[PDB]
Amino acid sequence: SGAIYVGNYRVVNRHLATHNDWANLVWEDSSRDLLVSSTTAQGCDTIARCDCQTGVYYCSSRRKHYPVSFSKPSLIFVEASEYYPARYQSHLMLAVGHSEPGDCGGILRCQHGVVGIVSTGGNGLVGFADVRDLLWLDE
Ligand SMILES: NC(=O)[C@H]1CCCN(C(=O)[C@@H](Sc2ccccc2)c2ccccc2)C1
Ligand SMILES: [Zn+2]
Repeated sequence: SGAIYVGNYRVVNRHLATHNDWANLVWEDSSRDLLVSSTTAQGCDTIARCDCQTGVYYCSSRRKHYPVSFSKPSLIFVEASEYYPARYQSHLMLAVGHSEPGDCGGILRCQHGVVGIVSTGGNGLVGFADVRDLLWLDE
């Protein structure tokens, strides 16, 4: 679990969005596993606007942060799960690192701010949904 809180927006994994997220929907994209909802309170986070390919992520299943080298956002095949059919997930960045069910929503940060959130895992890999291209989150 986990979310990004920026301005009057909450960014969560689309497959973990709540009834309240859907009632206050701003934007969602099944191919990216992202959903953004509106909030009444001002958020605690800053979004990176950069091309970093190194950063640190929080892994809830280890209660630890880990440094990672990750690929640029791209279209990657993801196996069918209870949440989605087998499909290509877009804007996804992969890295070598631990990730298991429950780690979705952990934040990946670089020196410039929030880069994205955990969205996929298994086999000693961790995949992050990028948010750096969503410039409207800043306004
Ligand atoms: N479509 C998606 O964005 C995800 C929805 C939930 C299921 N997805 C996963 O990747 C799963 S279990 C997995 C393990 C090995 C190979 C494939 C999947 C998982 C594991 C670790 C962290 C987060 C999620 C895909
Ligand atoms: Zn950066």
